[PDB]
Amino acid sequence: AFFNEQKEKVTLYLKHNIPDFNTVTFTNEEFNPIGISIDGYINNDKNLSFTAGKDVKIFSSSEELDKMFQEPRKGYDEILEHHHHHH
Repeated sequence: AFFNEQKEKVTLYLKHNIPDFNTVTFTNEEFNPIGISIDGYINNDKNLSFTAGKDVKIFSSSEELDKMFQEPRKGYDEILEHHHHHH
C-alpha cells in the first residue's frame, strides 16, 4: 500500500543517516493539506521525534534528533541507487 511504502522508506532512510538506529514507532498518521503527514520517534525515546510527509523529499526532526544525523539528507531513490550501476 502507499502508506506501507512511506513507512518502509522512512525506516530505511532513518537507519541510513543514523547507524545507531534501533527501532521506529509511528503514532500519528494525519492528513495534511499538502497530502499526508507521519510522525513518530526512535530508540523508544519520545524526545527523539521525527515528522515527514510525501516521500522523503521533506523531513523534519527535533534538535536532539537532528544532531544524531552525521550525513546530509538524501532522497529515498538516491540512497537506493547509491550511484551503483553496471558499466
